Amino acid sequence: YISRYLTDFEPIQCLGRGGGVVFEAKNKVDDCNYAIKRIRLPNRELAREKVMREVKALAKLEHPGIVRYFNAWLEAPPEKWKVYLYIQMQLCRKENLKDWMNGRCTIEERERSVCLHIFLQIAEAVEFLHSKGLMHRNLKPSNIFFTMDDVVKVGDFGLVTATKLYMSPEQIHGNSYSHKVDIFSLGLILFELLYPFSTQMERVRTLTDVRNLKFPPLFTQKYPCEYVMVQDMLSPSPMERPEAINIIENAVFEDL
Ligand SMILES: Cc1nc(N)c2c(-c3ccc(NC(=O)[C@H](O)c4cccc(F)c4)cc3C)cn(C)c2n1
Repeated sequence: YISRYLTDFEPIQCLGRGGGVVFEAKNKVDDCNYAIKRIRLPNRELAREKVMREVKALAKLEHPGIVRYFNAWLEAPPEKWKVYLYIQMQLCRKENLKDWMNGRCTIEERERSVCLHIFLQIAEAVEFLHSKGLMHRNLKPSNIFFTMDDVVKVGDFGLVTATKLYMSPEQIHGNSYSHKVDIFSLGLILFELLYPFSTQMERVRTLTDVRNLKFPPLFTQKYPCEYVMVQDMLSPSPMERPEAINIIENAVFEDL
């Protein structure tokens, strides 16, 4: 009849394709642009109560590696011919980690100091979520962001409502059983951060190999201690993989 989203915000564009939709909308009152995730909630009533308990425990979250929350509200519009859950989140930089990485193809432009710094933020963000008994399960360059303050942000996660390149095996076939799946994703990210790429062909080919622990020799030589971690993080038996804390507490994560 009269939508909360339509009255309070004037849309700019769309950003994300749902697995729900994500718009860039200016709040008219405070005249700031935000990322607004629109979700179609489950018609099953008891599945809904679970989703709400999550937004309740999600709103609580506050961490520098986590995107800033603002407001969450519901809309039950008239069937044009269903209830939506809108979520207002801090709008991040148009250049995400994927965009950033595909702008820097030289092993120089991937300076060791900058890459370890970036990854640590991603690692710390997961430590936090893991400490709260939460798992991200959407870790990939396409869904890692920078603020207008150049601070790294682990992207959209949670509120599942029931590329697989960074997904762990058990995540691709199974129920994504353990939080370890995030550790695995971190592994491939750290690699791709350190090891540049020329083509999508190379990216896919090399990463598909690195998934099965086939590392370019140039890498293993140049970065030996990181290679130890990336192995540990990719360890094919999840239980073998380090906890988010163990990664942050490493010799490499110092001298900065
Ligand atoms: C430019 C930009 N900025 C963003 N913030 C985004 C996002 C985005 C990133 C993160 C989330 N949500 C979250 O991180 C969590 O779901 C969450 C929810 C409530 C409270 C929390 F503390 C955390 C939701 C979007 C749309 C997705 N896309 C494509 C974006 N694009």
